[PDB]
Amino acid sequence: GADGVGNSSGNWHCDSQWLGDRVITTSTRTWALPTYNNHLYKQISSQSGASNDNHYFGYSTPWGYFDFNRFHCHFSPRDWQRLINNNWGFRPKKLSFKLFNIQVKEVTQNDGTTTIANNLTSTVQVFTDSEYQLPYVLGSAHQGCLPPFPADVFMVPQYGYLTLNNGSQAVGRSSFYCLEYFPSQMLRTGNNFQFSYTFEDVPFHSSYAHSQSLDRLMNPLIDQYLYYLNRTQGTTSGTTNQSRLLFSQAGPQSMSLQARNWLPGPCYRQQRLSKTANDNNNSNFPWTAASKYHLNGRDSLVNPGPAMASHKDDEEKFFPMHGNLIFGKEGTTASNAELDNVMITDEEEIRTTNPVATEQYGTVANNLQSSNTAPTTRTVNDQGALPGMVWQDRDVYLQGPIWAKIPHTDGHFHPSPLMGGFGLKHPPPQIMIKNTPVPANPPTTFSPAKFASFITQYSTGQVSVEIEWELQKENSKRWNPEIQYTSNYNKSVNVDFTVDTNGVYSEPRPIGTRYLTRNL
Amino acid sequence: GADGVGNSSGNWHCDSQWLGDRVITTSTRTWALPTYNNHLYKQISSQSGASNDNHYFGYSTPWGYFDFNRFHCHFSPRDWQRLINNNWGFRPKKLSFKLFNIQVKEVTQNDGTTTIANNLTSTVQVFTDSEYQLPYVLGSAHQGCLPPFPADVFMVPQYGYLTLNNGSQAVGRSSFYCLEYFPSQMLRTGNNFQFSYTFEDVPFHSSYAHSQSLDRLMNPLIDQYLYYLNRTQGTTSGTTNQSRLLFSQAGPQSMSLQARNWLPGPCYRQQRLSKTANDNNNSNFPWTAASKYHLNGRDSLVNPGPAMASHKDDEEKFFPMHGNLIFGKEGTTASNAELDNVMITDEEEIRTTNPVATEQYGTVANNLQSSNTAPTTRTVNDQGALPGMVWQDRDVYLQGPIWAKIPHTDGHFHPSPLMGGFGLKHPPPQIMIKNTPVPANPPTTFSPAKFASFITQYSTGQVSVEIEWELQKENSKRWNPEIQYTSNYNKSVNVDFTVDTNGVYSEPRPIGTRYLTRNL
Amino acid sequence: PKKLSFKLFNIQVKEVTQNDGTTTIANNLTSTVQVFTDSEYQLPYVLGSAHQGCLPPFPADVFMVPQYGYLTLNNGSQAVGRSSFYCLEYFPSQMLRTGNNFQFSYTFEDVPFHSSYAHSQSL
Ligand SMILES: Nc1ncnc2c1ncn2[C@H]1C[C@H](O)[C@@H](COP(=O)(O)O)O1
Ligand SMILES: Nc1ncnc2c1ncn2[C@H]1C[C@H](O)[C@@H](COP(=O)(O)O)O1
Repeated sequence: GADGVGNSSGNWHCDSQWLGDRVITTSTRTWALPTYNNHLYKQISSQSGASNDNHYFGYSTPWGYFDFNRFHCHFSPRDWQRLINNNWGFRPKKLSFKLFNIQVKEVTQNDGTTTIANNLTSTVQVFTDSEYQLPYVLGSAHQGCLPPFPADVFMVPQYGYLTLNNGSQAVGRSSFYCLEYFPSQMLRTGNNFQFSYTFEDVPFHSSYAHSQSLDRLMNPLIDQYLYYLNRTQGTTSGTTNQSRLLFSQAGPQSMSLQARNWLPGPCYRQQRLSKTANDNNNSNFPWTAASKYHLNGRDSLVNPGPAMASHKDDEEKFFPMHGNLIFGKEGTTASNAELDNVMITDEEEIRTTNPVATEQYGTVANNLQSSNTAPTTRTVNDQGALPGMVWQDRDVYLQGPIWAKIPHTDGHFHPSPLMGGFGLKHPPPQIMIKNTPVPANPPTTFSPAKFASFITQYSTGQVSVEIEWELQKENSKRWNPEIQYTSNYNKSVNVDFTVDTNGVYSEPRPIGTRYLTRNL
Repeated sequence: GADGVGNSSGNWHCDSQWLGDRVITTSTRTWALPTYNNHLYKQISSQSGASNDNHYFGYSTPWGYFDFNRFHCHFSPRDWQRLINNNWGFRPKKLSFKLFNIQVKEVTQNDGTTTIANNLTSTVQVFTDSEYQLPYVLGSAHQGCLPPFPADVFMVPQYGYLTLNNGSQAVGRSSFYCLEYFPSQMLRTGNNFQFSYTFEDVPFHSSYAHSQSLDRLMNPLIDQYLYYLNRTQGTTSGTTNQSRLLFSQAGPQSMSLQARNWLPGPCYRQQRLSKTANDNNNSNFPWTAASKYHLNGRDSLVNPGPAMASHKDDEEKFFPMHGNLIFGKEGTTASNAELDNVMITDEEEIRTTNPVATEQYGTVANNLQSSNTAPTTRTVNDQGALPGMVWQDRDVYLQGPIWAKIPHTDGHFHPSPLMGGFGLKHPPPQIMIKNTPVPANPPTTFSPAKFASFITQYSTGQVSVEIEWELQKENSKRWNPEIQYTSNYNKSVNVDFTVDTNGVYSEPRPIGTRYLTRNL
Repeated sequence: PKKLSFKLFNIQVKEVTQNDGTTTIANNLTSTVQVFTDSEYQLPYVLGSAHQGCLPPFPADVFMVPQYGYLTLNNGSQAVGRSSFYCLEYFPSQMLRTGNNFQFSYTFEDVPFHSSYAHSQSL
């Protein structure tokens, strides 16, 4: 693709249409790119004795990058509703990436006024980490994605990565990556950038909730043919009746004693919190009493753990200590914001396959009972994996992460990103972008010294992203209507998912995905 | 179709599947048929001086008939939800009718016990009024349709019709119809009946609500270029300023004064009622104060009138005196039942095209104002049809009527059935059914007298009805989610649209159709 | 009416700066503009309401292009749940630089001739 100055290098493709078996979303946004790090690679690390479990070492690059690992980058609210309310599941298929209508602007502070002018001969550099040789910094819920609202212009994030570290120091096996050591396409105004990607085979997401329960699985009307022991001593308690071994045949009556075929999913107990700031202990325990793990003598918070339900029946006020994902409302400090300023996600559809996050797991025996010894019971707060266990995964939300790169290790278990979504061995590659350095006035005499005098300039253009989604259609013989997402028909102030009096788009609530029901 | 005794003449086809562009519903039920009128055609009429506006004359036939002019005959609740929440509109296309697995039983009261036995050699008679030579008695919301619940067995309705009448007497131009004078197929056990029908071109129903309003149609930001007169006297009211003619250019400000292009629909004011039995007048006025019409000196209640909205904004408690359709809950006297026993339908989606039923229509002038005469205003309570008028039609409900035969007259206006649905010149024909008379013991001596001694017997079998529906797909660029029908996720007593403790199916609420939104 | 041909061309994008007390206006050659047509009528039709901003009766007159706004469903100053929000960035649109242009053709439907006459008789 090569055209002229007064000729656009692309069009605005922002649309979505459905094919009953699949859906194609196209999304275009306007982007702006500054000059990060002053065209310099800078070594970064932790403050000399500021914190210990936060010690780190890495580098900062003059490169920006494109991100669209959020669902609202592609699905308008209305669309998300069509998807959510009609499909057993869904997944990604293809991807088309396009950069175009590029403009390079250089600015000058002459006196007390900034003039901005065109630098037509200036270039910009783009490339894609398709061999995954660069540290994958996406799928970490960072900021700088495409604006949920198409009319919103966004700033392109800067690229930085972390390496291996011993405290604030580094090791010998630490890796330094130069992005100038990658072949990249240079673009002038009227040039453009093309890219296509094909997702791998990754299971459909669960856009459903089970209409049965792991324990309420059998026939309510018939008794089993298996027997269990329910009386160890209790007999005809009158004369000469100390103890006896008695067995009962399973019945719809003994519903939680019947022989079973499957187990609930794994668990890692979280601490229970209440939204009412007075049910809780008068202490500050978000760290000393929260669940966590430690690698190399460094404690890390187990924020979203295994998929566990948020609360039990008849509660809805108790949420796991960070046992779920939380989104911040529009306009809310990054530092200690009120509970009325954030949006907490309820995972109450998986109550049927998974243990509750705050509750125990079950009961294990740990002794050899006899006439001499009384049988001991121990509450299990942590459960690894077991043959027979089944479970559901974390939901995805309109503004949640989509995919995540699966770490290249010797072993994985259930490679589904813990924050939710699609785990990929080879995910959509990273798209790097940066303004090419333009030297200012050079000396008539030759100076070997590092060149530091540059013309200040930023870039702007459009970006387009087209993704094809495969849908799993609903096939239910449920007679009664199912629950659907819907807006309040009530006379309301502002309209949900809209701009306000002074033009600011805002998403009212987090949107789940499990509205339709399937059987176990 | 001709088979044997020990061989079924058909299968149970009760299913529905979607084709994205259309939907096919198949419905099978078990039916029973008695011997109506004792195999006799009886002349019926009004009680000698019982009532005047209810005077009538007609006949009663020994024939039964099949009816499925209700939506719940075909759509399960879940299906209705899929249709309602996804489609701009819909309509009927084809029809397949089948009678099979017929059994004729004859009963005898010997002493004090009734024995029921098989009459294998007995027949039954079926035919279809395809030339519409018989009075069309369907589309009048009668009872005896197919049970909403497939497991429910139903009794087949008896056929009767009305003719022309002068009070309780009849005229010379009155018509007597014998159904034995129609060619009909006679069926033994193992015989069956086949029938196929194709609907005519009838507009899609409105499964949508307008997102704009007839009066809020223009640009909020720009002023018109047309001028109106808004001041007749009011001027610089100080000295020597009695009156003057002043004109203002239309603005977003003068929003209800701007020149217009269209009118709201027609109207026929209904009386306003409140659900709170104490806001109302302490009188009994459901007849003396309700809207009605009269043909041939006979007052008839204008029950569902032209499509008019039920209530204005911020009310929802005032419903038009019978200005809408009302469904009776499961198990509720046909005679004076409480308000908590019926289900009233709210027509509040057509607020944007239609006048309110209880409110006035508008304002008309009726004098020649001058300095001598003060300008008079008259409130218009009744409005015929006008060039420029636009409107919406009555909604259809899961348990509402589907179609209605359009009377064969010289003139029609908007041939949409007033109770709602599809008006057809040539609707699905009537399917008559009756047990063939079986004479009992005859005298060894010849008697000319009318034969009256018959063997008592009834019939039973299955009936199947397959209808193909064309769908109009949703194509909206609405950004925010639309309102959808959904069930209460709340911990509930009984499940909506279900059988209860003693097996009785019950529909909780009337279901509209206008959930999705389209522009004007 | 029968047919229609629409064309946009000779486009110029100007950017202005208030530096001190004087406004300088200069060419932004690399700047674009976005055009599209609501051919599926998915956007509220705001024409045919006698608004202003049409083409000048006199060809020599230059005109300012009107701004787009629409009304939805409302209960007083408040809105309802069935109210519709339309984003025009969610429509595929052609982007034009200087030297690009826009083409469009339309065919009217069968609509009766207007009455350019008066009856010489009376009912
Ligand atoms: N997001 C995602 N990506 C890939 N696989 C998933 C995912 N979620 C669940 N699984 C399941 C599907 C396979 O049966 C299994 C492969 O594990 P393996 O370790 O590859 O043998 O992991
Ligand atoms: N249910 C139904 N059936 C038929 N036509 C309908 C119906 N609802 C609205 N209309 C409209 C469609 C045609 O433009 C018009 C024909 O009227 P005519 O009197 O036939 O010239 O009536």
